[PDB]
Amino acid sequence: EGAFYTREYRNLFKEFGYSEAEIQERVKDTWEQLFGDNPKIYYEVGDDLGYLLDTGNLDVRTEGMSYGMMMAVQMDRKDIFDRIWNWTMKNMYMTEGVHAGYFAWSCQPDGTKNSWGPAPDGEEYFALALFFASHRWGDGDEQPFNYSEQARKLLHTCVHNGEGGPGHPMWNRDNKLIKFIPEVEFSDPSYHLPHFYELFSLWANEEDRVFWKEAAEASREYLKIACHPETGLAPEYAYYDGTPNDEKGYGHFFSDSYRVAANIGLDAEWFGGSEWSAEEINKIQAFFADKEPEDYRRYKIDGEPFEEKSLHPVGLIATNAMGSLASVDGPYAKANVDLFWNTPVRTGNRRYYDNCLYLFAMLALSGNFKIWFP
Ligand code: NI
Repeated sequence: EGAFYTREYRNLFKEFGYSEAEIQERVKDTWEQLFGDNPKIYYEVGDDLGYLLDTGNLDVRTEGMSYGMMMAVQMDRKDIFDRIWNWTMKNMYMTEGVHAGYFAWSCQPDGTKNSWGPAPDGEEYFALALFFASHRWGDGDEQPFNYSEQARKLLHTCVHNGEGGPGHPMWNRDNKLIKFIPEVEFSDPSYHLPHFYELFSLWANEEDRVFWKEAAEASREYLKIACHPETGLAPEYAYYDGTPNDEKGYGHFFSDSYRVAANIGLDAEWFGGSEWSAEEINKIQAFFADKEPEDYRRYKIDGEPFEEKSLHPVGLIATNAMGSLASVDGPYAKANVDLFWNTPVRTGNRRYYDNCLYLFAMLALSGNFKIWFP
């Protein structure tokens, strides 16, 4: 049974032989490298602002801001959480345009919006992080620090947008699947977080609780058809029918895709393992068992390699290791966790994406990526 029920989180590092002391030290060190003052992906501005910088693209993305908020609440750092959320509401929240009610996906460090289009994976992380913040610290008096209200309001928009305006929802109401973006009719496998939706089914506005339960089930079934049956690899973008959408080159196993294994691992830990999840993780790990990180490439989902190397091999390592939570007795589970332990956080101008995935894996594998209840 999952941690949602037992309230006990598996410390896979410990179960695989690592000492509690070294695990504690490693988790803290990872956090400090990313959020400490050492030019690191988190930047503090003034006394009430802060943001996570996509060091490589020189911009601030809702993906990173929502990740940062989730990391901060997991680490019990309300000061950091509030700085990020404040920046988000001040510079990213849109009050005008067809996407009013959503958050501009990319902004410049000075706050200027680079687009008025949102990224659904950001919104869903914002919502859960806000629910967790409300549960750990309580809703603040002054907005936008009234966390739970912000979360319910946002999820209301995600489901009902368009009913009273020219906007569109982030979930298709008929198939209950999250969309790549509001105005298209296809998805992105890595955006599916059934474990998040299970919680939304308990904390969102009551009128949408049944919907969220259906979304969780829909996403679990979708992942089954989106992942290649032999390799377990999922495409970055996929049509609702499950097949890859390669219209613009996103139909292969690349950057976005890496998160699928991590998501499957966390869902298994929180809500329980499953035969499909264990088998899926075994497939992915088996595929990479005879491949060296330095040689990781972009692959068609059937395994065929491209000449192009993975742009985020450290992130791939981290996600494959996090996936072990869904197959603790898998033939390659231990090897993946060991590989991750022996892989330092990424350095350089493009440390951002890899390191976000890295910290999430460090938290999950150590039993510190928890559900915070009311
Ligand atoms: Ni030590």
